[PDB]
Amino acid sequence: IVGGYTCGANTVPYQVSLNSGYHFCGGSLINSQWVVSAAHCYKSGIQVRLGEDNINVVEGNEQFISASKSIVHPSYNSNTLNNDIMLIKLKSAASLNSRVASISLPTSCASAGTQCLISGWGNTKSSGTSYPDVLKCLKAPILSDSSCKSAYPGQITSNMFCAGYLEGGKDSCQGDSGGPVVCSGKLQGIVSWGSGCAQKNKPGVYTKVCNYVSWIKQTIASN
Ligand SMILES: N=C(N)c1ccc(/C=N/OCC(=O)O)cc1
Ligand SMILES: [Ca+2]
Repeated sequence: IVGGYTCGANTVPYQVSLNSGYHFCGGSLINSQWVVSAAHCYKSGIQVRLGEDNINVVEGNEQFISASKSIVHPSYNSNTLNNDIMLIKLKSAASLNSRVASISLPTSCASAGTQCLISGWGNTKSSGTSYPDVLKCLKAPILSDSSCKSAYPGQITSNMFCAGYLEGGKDSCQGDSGGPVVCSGKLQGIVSWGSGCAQKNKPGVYTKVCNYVSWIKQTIASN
């Protein structure tokens, strides 16, 4: 997260870290057994880490649970990042408490102009590289579809939306991938892609979760 703020320990209790020997992506806990992340975060041997603040120190509130299965969206296209969404099932149910909690799926899509909360342990520099220890947060508005398409001509599908600041300086970044964009208490987006981070006229592009609720519900009901 570039140009954000320190969230505060366990204030984003649905935020997870995906670990394959190291943190590589974020995700969102949607019930005691399932995590929503980006399909571009797919790999084998995922351990889900819940209740994290400092990802490099065991602070006492963590739950580390191995993934039993990963389900990439059937229409995910890794070239265009269309349908950039994946479900991860935990080997055992998480214990839900104040520090580990699920985030609601949306019933309707979010509105242009709505300020959303984006979070992760990704790069905090727009140029250069610095990774934080503690969870970072950013408040950013959903942009109009026309401004989103103008920013990325020929690349924005109906399964994507832009959020952030066209002046640059504030954005999600590498290492935030798969993490939550929460708007009005619902998981509305997943950190997906963008040209660089926090660049002028290049806002963040996010998977449009409201398009996937049917697929999510059907998949969780059968796996
Ligand atoms: N909001 C952005 N500008 C943005 C969002 C997501 C990415 C994803 N990079 O994937 C590789 C990785 O996370 O290691 C890049 C830039
Ligand atoms: Ca920790």
